[PDB]
Amino acid sequence: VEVRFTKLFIDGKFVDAVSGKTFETRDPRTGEVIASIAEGDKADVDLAVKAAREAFDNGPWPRMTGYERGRILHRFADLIDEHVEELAALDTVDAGKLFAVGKARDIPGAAHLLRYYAGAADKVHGATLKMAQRMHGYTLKEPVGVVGHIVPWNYPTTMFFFKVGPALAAGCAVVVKPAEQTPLSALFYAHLAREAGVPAGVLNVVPGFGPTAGAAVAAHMDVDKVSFTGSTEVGRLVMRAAAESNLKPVSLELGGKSPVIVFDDADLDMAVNLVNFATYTNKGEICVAGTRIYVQEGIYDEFVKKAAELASKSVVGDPFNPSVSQGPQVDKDQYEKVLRYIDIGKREGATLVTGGKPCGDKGYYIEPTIFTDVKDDMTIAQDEIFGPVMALMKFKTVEEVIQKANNTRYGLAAGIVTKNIDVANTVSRSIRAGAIWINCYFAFDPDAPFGGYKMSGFGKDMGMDALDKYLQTKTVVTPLYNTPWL
Amino acid sequence: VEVRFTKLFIDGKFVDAVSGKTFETRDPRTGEVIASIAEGDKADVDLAVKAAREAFDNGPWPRMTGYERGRILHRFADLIDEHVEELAALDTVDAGKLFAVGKARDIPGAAHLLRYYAGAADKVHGATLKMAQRMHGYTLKEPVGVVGHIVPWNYPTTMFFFKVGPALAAGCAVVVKPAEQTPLSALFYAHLAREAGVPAGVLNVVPGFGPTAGAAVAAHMDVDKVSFTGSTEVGRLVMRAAAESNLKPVSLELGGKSPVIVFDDADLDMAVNLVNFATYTNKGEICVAGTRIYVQEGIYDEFVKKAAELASKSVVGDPFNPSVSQGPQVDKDQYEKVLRYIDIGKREGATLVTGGKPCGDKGYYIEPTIFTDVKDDMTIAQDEIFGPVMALMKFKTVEEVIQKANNTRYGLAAGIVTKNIDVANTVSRSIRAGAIWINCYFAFDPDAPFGGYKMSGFGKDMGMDALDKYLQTKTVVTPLYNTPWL
Amino acid sequence: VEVRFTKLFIDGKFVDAVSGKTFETRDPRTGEVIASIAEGDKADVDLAVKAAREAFDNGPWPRMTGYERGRILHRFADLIDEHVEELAALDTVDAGKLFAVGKARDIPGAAHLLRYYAGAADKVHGATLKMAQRMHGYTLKEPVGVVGHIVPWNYPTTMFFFKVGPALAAGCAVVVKPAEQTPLSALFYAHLAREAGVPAGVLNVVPGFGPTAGAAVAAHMDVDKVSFTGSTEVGRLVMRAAAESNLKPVSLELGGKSPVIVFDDADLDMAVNLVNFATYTNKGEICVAGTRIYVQEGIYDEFVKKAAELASKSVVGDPFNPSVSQGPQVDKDQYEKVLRYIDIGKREGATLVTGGKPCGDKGYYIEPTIFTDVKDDMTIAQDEIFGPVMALMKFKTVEEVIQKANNTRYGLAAGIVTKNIDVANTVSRSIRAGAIWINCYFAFDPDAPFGGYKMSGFGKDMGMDALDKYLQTKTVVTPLYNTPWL
Amino acid sequence: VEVRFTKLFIDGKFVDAVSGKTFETRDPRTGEVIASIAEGDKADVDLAVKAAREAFDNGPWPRMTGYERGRILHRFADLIDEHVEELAALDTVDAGKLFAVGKARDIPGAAHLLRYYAGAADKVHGATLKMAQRMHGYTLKEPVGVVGHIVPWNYPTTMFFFKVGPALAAGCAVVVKPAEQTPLSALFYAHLAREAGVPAGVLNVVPGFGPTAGAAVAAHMDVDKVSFTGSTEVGRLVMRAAAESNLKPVSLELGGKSPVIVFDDADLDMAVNLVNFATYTNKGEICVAGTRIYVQEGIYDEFVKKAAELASKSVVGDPFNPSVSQGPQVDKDQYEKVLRYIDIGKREGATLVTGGKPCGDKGYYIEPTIFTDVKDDMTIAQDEIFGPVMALMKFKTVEEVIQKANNTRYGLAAGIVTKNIDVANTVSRSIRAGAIWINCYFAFDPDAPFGGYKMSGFGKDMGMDALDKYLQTKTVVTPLYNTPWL
Ligand SMILES: NC(=O)c1ccc[n+]([C@@H]2O[C@H](COP(=O)([O-])OP(=O)(O)OC[C@H]3O[C@@H](n4cnc5c(N)ncnc54)[C@H](O)[C@@H]3O)[C@@H](O)[C@H]2O)c1
Ligand SMILES: NC(=O)c1ccc[n+]([C@@H]2O[C@H](COP(=O)([O-])OP(=O)(O)OC[C@H]3O[C@@H](n4cnc5c(N)ncnc54)[C@H](O)[C@@H]3O)[C@@H](O)[C@H]2O)c1
Ligand SMILES: [Ca+2]
Ligand SMILES: [Ca+2]
Ligand code: NA
Ligand code: NA
Ligand code: NA
Ligand code: NA
Repeated sequence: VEVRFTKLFIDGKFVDAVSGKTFETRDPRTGEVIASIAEGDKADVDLAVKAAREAFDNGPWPRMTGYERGRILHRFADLIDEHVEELAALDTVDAGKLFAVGKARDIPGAAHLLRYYAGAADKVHGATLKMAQRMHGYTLKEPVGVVGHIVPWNYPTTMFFFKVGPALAAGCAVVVKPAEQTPLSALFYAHLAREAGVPAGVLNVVPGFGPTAGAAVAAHMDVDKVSFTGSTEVGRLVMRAAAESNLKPVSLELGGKSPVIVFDDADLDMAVNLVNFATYTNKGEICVAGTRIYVQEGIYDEFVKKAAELASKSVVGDPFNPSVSQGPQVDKDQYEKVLRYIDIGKREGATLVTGGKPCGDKGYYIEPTIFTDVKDDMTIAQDEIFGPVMALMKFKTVEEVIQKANNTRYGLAAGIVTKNIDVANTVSRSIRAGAIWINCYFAFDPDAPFGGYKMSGFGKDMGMDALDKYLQTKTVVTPLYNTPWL
Repeated sequence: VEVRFTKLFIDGKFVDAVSGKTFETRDPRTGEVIASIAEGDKADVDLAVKAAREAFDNGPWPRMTGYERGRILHRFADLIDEHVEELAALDTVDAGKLFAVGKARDIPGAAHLLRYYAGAADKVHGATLKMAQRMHGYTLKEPVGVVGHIVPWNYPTTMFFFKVGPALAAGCAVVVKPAEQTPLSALFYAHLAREAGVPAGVLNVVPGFGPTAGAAVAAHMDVDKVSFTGSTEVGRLVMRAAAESNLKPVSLELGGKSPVIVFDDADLDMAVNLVNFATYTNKGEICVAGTRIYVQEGIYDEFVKKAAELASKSVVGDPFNPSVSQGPQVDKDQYEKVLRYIDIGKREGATLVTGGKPCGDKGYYIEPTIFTDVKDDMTIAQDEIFGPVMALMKFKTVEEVIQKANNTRYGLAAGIVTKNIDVANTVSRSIRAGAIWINCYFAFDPDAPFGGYKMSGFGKDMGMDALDKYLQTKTVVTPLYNTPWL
Repeated sequence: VEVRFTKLFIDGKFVDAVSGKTFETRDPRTGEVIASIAEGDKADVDLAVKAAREAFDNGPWPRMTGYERGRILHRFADLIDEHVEELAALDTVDAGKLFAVGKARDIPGAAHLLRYYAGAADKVHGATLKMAQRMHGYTLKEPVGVVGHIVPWNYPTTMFFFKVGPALAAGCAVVVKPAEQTPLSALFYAHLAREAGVPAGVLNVVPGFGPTAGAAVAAHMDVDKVSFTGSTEVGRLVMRAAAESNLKPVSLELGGKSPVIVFDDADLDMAVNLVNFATYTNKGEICVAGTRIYVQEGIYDEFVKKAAELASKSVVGDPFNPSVSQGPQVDKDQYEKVLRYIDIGKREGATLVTGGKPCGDKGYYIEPTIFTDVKDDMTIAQDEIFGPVMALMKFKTVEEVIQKANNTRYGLAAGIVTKNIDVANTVSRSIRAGAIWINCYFAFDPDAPFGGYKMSGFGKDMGMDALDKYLQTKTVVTPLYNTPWL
Repeated sequence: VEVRFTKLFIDGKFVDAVSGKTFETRDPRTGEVIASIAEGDKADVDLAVKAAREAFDNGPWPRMTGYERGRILHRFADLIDEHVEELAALDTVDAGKLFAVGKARDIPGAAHLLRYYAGAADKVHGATLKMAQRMHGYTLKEPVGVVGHIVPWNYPTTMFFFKVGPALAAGCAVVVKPAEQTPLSALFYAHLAREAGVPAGVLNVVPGFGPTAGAAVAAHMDVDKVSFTGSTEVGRLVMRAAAESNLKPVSLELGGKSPVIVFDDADLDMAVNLVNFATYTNKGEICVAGTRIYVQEGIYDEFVKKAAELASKSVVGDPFNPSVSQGPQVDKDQYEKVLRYIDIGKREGATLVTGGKPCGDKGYYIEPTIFTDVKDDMTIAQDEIFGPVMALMKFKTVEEVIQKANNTRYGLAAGIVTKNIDVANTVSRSIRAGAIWINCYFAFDPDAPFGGYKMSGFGKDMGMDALDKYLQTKTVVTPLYNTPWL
């Protein structure tokens, strides 16, 4: 895989870091260096924010009609689609993601999401109000201004567009800080945005480390809003940094411990295939991965046997190979962390059914893992592993499983497998999670808002809701004289 | 039962008709005269429209804030609740409706629907637009003006408020023409509206005949909008009258031939009790009555036996008696029409399972009727009977029953009885009817819009949609100069 | 100008009329025959409705996701943009419209409007309701089905897309009946729709006469909705035809008698230039043309003199010539009708200031006309002329001008020229017209709903409102069990 | 004035603090002790949160229909209205607020705002989505859960209801921590809520100090959301406390430095009376007080003379006296802080036009103060004083004044005084503040959202927006089978 975009993207230009420093990105297949990327720090973020400030305050982008920003975003989406193979290859080498899924789903899904916001750009509405005095009131929806985005490594393309798509459609100027593990595709997008007609300073990309570049975005006095996706720990630092700088609003997606509930009436093969998909997609490196599987007692035993057969059949290997179902973990730290959690599961008394060990000659490959006899307060039942590890459990009643599903500090997503309308309605309304997937999984859609409850964070990505977070509501009021109606 | 309100209500006053004429209202229990009511004609409608015109053009009502119209409507709703016994008694003697249901459901349901619109009155919003030019655009929601309402006899109170509630909340002045069979409660409401603080000319009630008073409302040159509920035939006359007068928009609720579909997986006792409820409530005198019952072959035989037991045991008699489940038909014409359809049913080859004959010494009482071996092309399977008559049929497949459900001129409502989520979703999306009731029936709610497809008419009653039909949308646009965002 | 599309477009094919008959389209520049077009009658409309019925009931179009219908409409909009010169030329020869305006505004404005609906296609929302019982209620937005569009000759492209854009985005199948005077561009669009991927039977175009083909669409038993733009007289026949056939809902845009109000604080040159634009654009052949000009007494005299100078400077001639400001009237009937109205103005005592006579050797050219000393009840002050004729009047007070502006049976649009915020708010809220243009004119926008009050008709074209008229609202309700919240 | 409610209100009961401790509330008119109030600390907040948790998790309140919560809130609003004199008297003695304004505006305005949310309770809607797959998606609006409210002393009643009204309407259980300076009316409301039928644990009121009780609410592990109104400094502490506890979302109203811009074309007497009203209402103790007055050069000199006349004649004294226009500052700290800013104003070179000194024998009375020759970089032009102090300045151009208006850390509200439509539109769109009041001031309305930009905070109080912050959006998705439309 070739890398042509390695510098920072500030003010419509690819530039080196002020320090002249570079950091390395590694391929999880081998641990070998892919490329050396310019290492942005506080000085580079300051330059990107100044570029974003100039583009918003005096530049053409927010002054454009919504229709003309949409036309530019539609051209940007078309360019993504023409570089689909190169973009998927970049994400496969940077993050260990399956190339076939990158081409078929991930990269076109990003272009599709950017089309959704491009189509929303000329349809943004405020309200005309109903005053309880002889006055005319209305609200204006205005771009927030300079927005700072801090993004993780698991879905580099997807996360980039969840943030960039709605913010740019709203008329904002952005500074994106991609994960140190995955800076590649974000620099390619900065190049495509420029080609599409996105003006200089509207999209700034500052690759670099978290406590340096990432913290500089969160603490910036001239950034109006920050949207952050990543760990619960860093989410606390981002929220604190906003409080101690300029009181900028913040939106956070902090991961979860997603339960999947399988009832007695489920089709066994469908439910096994669905749970396998929920747990092992992207080597378990997803904020919404099925992690706690609750299977009703009537089908429990047959489910365990089928889940074990299917997991052990999974082809683990080179993500570029189309016969491969599971690639390596992102890097060494993640790989080692998943191994520690697997050891924890064994140490606390859970039963290892399949996997639970690394595989292959080289690379960060871990066997799809199933633990049974998992108790609700166990570490593997409470902590986000972010790896190919399932906690398989049994339940008797609906009331009992609702309590189990909600026995977590998280609340991002949940899966329900049942044919009964009443069970589906009772369970979906009772689980404290932002997204409920009934007889499907990872049912993300550009039109559907996505965001957590509890420690999964707050604010939405996707849907019209995401567009609304990059718009301020301004109330304007004037008295009325001789009105024939009120 | 005593009648104290017998005159027309025009310009905040109870007045006699210009002609001095009166018509009689009869008790369906005996055919006896209840009271003599002032008979409004074209001259009285002209006086009511002039009163409504003055109240809208120069009066305080549309000039009030939404909050202050809401406070008056809240007072109006409270007054309804304090006169529940008297109001229910009036609708029983006038329409042959059950007194216990009047007190428990019908009359408080009207006060409740009035509170829903009172609460919407101060929350009406238009939009601020997203112009594709350097312009500021917005929409204003203004009261339509003078509204004419033509209502039927089946739910006198309910129909009155479906129309009056949203129109008064919006700031309109109304002219109500109640059915000749049921003018009583509408005059009591005109008295309560005045007591609540509804200004003179805002709510006018002109009891009288259809081709005289009703036609005068539909054809009026100074009525801005008309809402009609009743027969398909008259609906054609109302729509035509609007076209040949001032091109006022209309909304029409024209009744239906509602199917109820019972699948193999339903709880038989629940399904039987639900269908019995759907077919026989208010002696079948409902636009949404369950008329065509489709029962899947696996449970068909047991369903027929159980449906016949419930229909045959049903207590037919005095609607004032709390042990009575079914009162008399509204009047002689309706009673005779139901009897003609029962006779056509027999002559066309259907099987009479139960009823199919009048009962009692006096009054317009008809036995709950079940016909089996009903073919889709039969008159009783195609025409609205508006009586206690069920057409009970069998089906094998989902695809077959979707076609059967849609094999009608109408599209008002449909019932589905199944526990399976997928069947419920497939069937509900496939039936061309405005309201789909899954595992329930008559699930009307102030927040839920109600209106037909096909020959059942167009426009909505109930929900925020009903409020929207009494508001005009006015687009206002001005250029913008030196805007820092667009 | 070359004509390559002359046949009917039924079921994705260009076909001759069942009768084999053809009618001629003439060029208003000469009165010479442009082309012979297949003459559709009741038999051809029946074939188009059957094609539309098959495409909706069993075809892929409504089964597509909103996103995929949008992608097809975006391709359709791109194709319009690449045939901009040919399309403008067709509209110039068929309707006598300025070629420079066709290329710069009319044709790209249509492609732009189709992009607006393409972008709305994947964002259509219903509601989840707030039930006052232990129930879950929601609304579904479903395509209405087979839609019939009857369109006038004044803006052939614009009118076509106002109707087709939202109906196709919603998932409907259409039968368009273009005006006999302007069938050309509509057949070119049918060809472009097919090229874009619009499936067979989704867009049917039946050129032909009004009482034959047009009446056949309005009276069709299998058309679910009709949208009509044209004369008040025909609007009555369309509404009546719906009432006497299947009770299909109807939306009507019936023309107007638009007032423009100029206050004492207006910039004289700006207001004169604005009024000149409002009155004479498209030779006065617009439903929203400035027809009644009210100028405040303080500036009245200077306004008349300036309006006369400017009108007499107007270059009347060949619409293909870029130096020409005003083309010929559509045809002989329109030309003669405008001349009769000019004679009426003189006959009833109005003062002819400029024009009021035909000009040139050949073609249907009429001089821009100004009448002063126009009284409010005069025929030229009350009737839609649809020609280059201004009724210039004086007023003293705001209260007086509000009454004058509303002294009409129409209510489509109005213009206000003032710098004062309070006058603008009082006047805009008091004029009973669907569109208020403050210090601008013809401020149409894809995001702004457009539709009349009073005899201008009802229903909206443009904005999200237009999309809503091709969608039915279906209420679906189910009970809830053990819900932790309601 | 008598005080009957002095204890904490936890779990539907008036209880003493766990410690048995009490704190004193003083009358700003004398510095005299009014009453001794139970002093809530971390232990009492823990008991209130447990009561709120029980009421939400297992209690009837969120299980009620929206309509039934609305009926209780309507009863609650009626009770407020019957105790208006007593309620106003309590806020006068506690906050030094005018008694006449309490009775006429403040207390009935709270009952009115409570009616607005009661009316919204049965109308809360989510959406049915437009999926880009063969799936059915929808959103549910569910109560957030347990909500903590931290309120200031300036508008005790108003602030209480801005928070409590929408949160209770949404189905939440609340813990309110009123300001130590103003705990009185909040305990009276807790008593009225109970009387109205608000269930035990739904509304808890914990009077007490900020770093103790207030910090305990902000840092609570079982509080789902927090709303804070007060100083910027504490706002940082609240946001940080959320980040370091459970990552609960916050909303913050942090005050401002509101500019009022008077253009050359304003009616001088109207503009002067409006600015006087904006600056001195509630002795300048308002987050939206007019603080920086910018007057255009053409009228500057006459404005200063007229503003000084009105400020100097203003009746300062007993807030119980109806002839009094300005009461004392809340307490000693506020009084001393205003005096320090007056001294900084003089020391930094500003010109004292009037006031600038304390008045009277006893009480915290400060003379209405005007400073001229105020430069944009001065402390009195940059810091929120929260006192009767005006910074009166001159400007030449629109562009200049837009920059001056935005030369602040804050962005809460701004006033514009002009008759010109274009200046009003340009200026209103250009000022970075949440509320723009044109030719009026303090134009708050239950239907109008209110919230700041920049360092004034984020989130809205009032309008439907306030209701939305107490509702979670849950996305629910299921596949579809054999759908005839998508
Ligand atoms: N859809 C409904 O809710 C509903 C209700 C009652 C009756 N109906 C249908 O109608 C049958 C009974 O007929 P009906 O005479 O009672 O109904 P109808 O349609 O004649 O009467 C409904 C209302 O319209 C008025 N009306 C009658 N003729 C009119 C005219 N020419 N112009 C204007 N208004 C006119 C009536 O006075 C009454 O107020 C029933 O068997 C049933 O099929 C439907
Ligand atoms: N924005 C507003 O509406 C508003 C209102 C009142 C005061 N203020 C500002 O604050 C100044 C006065 O300061 P103040 O002490 O009265 O305001 P404050 O910010 O200290 O108090 C507001 C509320 O927060 C509570 N609080 C205080 N310290 C807390 C802490 N550590 N954690 C949690 N809650 C805590 C208080 O008890 C009170 O209920 C004024 O001069 C003005 O600038 C702003
Ligand atoms: Ca009749
Ligand atoms: Ca403090
Ligand atoms: Na990497
Ligand atoms: Na009767
Ligand atoms: Na022609
Ligand atoms: Na006090």
